[PDB]
Amino acid sequence: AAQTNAPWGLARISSTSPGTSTYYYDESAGQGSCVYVIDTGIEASHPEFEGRAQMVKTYYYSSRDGNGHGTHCAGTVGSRTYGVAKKTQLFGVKVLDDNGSGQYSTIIAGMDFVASDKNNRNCPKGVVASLSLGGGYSSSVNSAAARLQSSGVMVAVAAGNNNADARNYSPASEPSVCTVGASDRYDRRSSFSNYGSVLDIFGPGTDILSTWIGGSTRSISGTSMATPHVAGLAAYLMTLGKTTAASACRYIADTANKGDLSNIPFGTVNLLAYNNYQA
Repeated sequence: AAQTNAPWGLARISSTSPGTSTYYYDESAGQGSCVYVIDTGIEASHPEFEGRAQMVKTYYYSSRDGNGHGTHCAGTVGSRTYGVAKKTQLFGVKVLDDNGSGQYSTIIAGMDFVASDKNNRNCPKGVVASLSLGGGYSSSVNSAAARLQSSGVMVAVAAGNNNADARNYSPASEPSVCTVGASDRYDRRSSFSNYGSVLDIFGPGTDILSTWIGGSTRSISGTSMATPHVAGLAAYLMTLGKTTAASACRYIADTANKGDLSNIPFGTVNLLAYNNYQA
């Protein structure tokens, strides 16, 4: 399948070269997979989600996304126009308030929630969790991410936006999950992207168009935007049967575009997520 005039990041993930604008992907499109977006919520009524999104959990007075961040990330995972995996099922877990903040204890509870809640959902092709969040190093936060991964969920986490080594941030620094840095449309490391040995992969993160609250759209930047590209890619590849939740991060690294990014510090992987789809 070909989506013309796609957002640059979608075109990038199906291309061996920057500078194109059509996204190419297998029409299975993540059908039968599920992606949990653990964030500020999801505006599930947005036409871009086509009934495939729903809120399953909140720790606050509403499950609605009063911020936009979670809706944007969910759109990059699975919206019809802005998403990588256009037929996946999206489940929202609101661990962040409408200012985008959340206590680590709440975030940990949300991760353990997903590890159990997947047993209440139909995801025959597999389960992914996208975590566009983080703060300073916490062994308890890392352990929660490790448990979620161990339970059979492909966990993708943001590297962070400090232009610093991600070893000092959580859940970015957890070795067993997939830690995602950000790149721009010219294949440069995004100016804010964290780096370091704990990164597994880069995805598009600068000037990413996606869904927003109020039935709208906007372009924003962050490792928060790169992470759902990788989460959606994992769901898409799992639906194709090419990999599993336990092996998807490694498979994405195996099949990535290699050595194509600029300003990658010595010791950080130079790997850009790529779907290897041959139309």
